[PDB]
Amino acid sequence: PNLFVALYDFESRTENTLSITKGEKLRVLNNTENGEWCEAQTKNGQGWVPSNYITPVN
Repeated sequence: PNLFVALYDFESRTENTLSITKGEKLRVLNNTENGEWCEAQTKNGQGWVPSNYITPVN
């Protein structure tokens, strides 16, 4: 899968993270070696989010 949707709201102010809202669509482009964080892209930009806060649309 390449297209995902946010499962839960996630908000962070740190650099490189991306804020996402439940139901918001996102494309995943990369992840950490530990798999706990995913690099997501939305209409708001690109940044890192918790990998267990998203789920495939497919």
